[PDB]
Amino acid sequence: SMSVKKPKRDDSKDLALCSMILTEMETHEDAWPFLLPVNLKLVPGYKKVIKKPMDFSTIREKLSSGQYPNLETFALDVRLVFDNCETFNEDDSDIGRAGHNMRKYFEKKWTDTFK
Repeated sequence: SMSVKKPKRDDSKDLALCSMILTEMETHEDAWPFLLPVNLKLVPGYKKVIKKPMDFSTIREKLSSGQYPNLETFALDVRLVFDNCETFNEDDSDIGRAGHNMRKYFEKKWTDTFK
């Protein structure tokens, strides 16, 4: 509350460290469905169904240009990638599977870097 603060968690390395995680997600072999925005002209259904498209290249631009206020907002957009994937793709499909793999991969790096 006013003039009453929890001790200050050091957040000065958070930018760099999100950048590293994002690089590791960009280079994973199952990243291919998530590297670029889904083409809304060429994928029927996507535009109407997926209210908030996200992908790695959009995250990278946001990151690089100070559009994440903190590490949680960055995690939210990475998890949105995978939520969108689960919304649109059957679990038993290459893309469906890729999204589950990448989410597991991300969640582990997140815990090991920050928790």
